[PDB]
Amino acid sequence: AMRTQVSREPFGTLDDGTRVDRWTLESGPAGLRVRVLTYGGIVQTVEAPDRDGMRGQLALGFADLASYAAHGGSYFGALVGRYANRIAGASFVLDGRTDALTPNNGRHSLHGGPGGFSRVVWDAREVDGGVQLHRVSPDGEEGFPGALDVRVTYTLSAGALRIVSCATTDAPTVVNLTNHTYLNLGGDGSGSAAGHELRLAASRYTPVDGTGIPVPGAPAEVTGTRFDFRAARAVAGAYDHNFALDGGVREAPRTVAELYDPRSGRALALATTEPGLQLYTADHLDGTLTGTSGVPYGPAAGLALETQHFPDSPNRPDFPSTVLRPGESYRSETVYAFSVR
Repeated sequence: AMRTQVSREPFGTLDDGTRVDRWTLESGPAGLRVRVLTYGGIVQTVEAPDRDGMRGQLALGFADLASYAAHGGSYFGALVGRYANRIAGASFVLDGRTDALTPNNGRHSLHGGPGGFSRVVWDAREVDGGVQLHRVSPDGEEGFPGALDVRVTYTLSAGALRIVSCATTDAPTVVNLTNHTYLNLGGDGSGSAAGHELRLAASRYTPVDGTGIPVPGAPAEVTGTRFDFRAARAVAGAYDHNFALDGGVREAPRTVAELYDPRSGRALALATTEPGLQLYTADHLDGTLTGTSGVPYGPAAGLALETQHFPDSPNRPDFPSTVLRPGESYRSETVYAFSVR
């Protein structure tokens, strides 16, 4: 392995004039190049070699800041918070108190609200092997109680990108942070990713109603259903579903997903501490947005594998708790390890 090179350059200004920087993490031709924006903690690009050793850009994204500012609805590459995915009715109860959120997804709250973590600028500083983003989300931001002191550290070692998210709070709150990177292992401009083979270490999933809220009941078995990825197989269909990862919440990350493109030979092993994984096949994409490789993105142009706690957890005490209290430390860790076959 070669030493990770870290550099920072201006990436432009938001409409309100806020400056945004782009951090580049580079581990050489046999490794990766990853670029991260201080805006929304966005992973703008991920480049990795194919089986012939040729570097290619894999993440769905845009070449320019203006596109991210204007089209945040896809959450391309985004650090998502304070609460990733949906809270039913844009409301929940915590310690006897009802919290009202902005209904930005029909009746529901999605991905932390209109001004969620993916649409604010983070402070950044260099650390060994990468960049650490830091921002305090004040008490009441998007309706969530408590000032949440958040640090998200992106580091690169050879072919593996590691993202560690840490937080503390000054009052009880809920927290569920993830990264919403979509990948096409054949390249973001290569067309559909539905031919990718996916294996998930998940024997159960979270069935939902038409608006993405989990129906009453324990996670359902995947056996006999279209959600069975226990053996590697083409993604093939449309998904926007949470899987209950075997083993639940873990103190150290373990491989929970393996994604593979037979054409290029690029492989991803995704490891996480999280109990859940949202698989989303980008079906909202309609060929109108031109991505970084200069090709308009159609449905399934990339796949998002978002490690997370389960949808609607603040309204579901049967799900692994997303509550954080003063004196406690929130920690989540996900590793994207690239290789070839």
